[PDB]
Amino acid sequence: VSQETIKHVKDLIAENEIFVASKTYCPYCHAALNTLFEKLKVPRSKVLVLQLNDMKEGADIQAALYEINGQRTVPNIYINGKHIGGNDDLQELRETGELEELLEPILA
Repeated sequence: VSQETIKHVKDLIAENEIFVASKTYCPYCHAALNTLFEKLKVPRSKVLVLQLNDMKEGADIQAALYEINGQRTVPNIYINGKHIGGNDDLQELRETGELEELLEPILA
């Protein structure tokens, strides 16, 4: 994947408090998004959700994410530029108290 596509994905991560790369048919994507929006009440305005299967650039974005953080699958979640990972990683951060701390400045 090109360095310019990698830069673009880094720009999206920098431009959005929460960034999620998703696909519309993916159950773990739905779990993660529902956790953010429904359970944790994160406003939609704080989050960029890319449904890669609905984007011509989706495969390139996924390839860029692999180059950036080594992760292969969606969902792929960032919060304030920190790579969180997938749904299991999000749920772990709930249990450690780290997610509440990461979200506090976003929600305040």
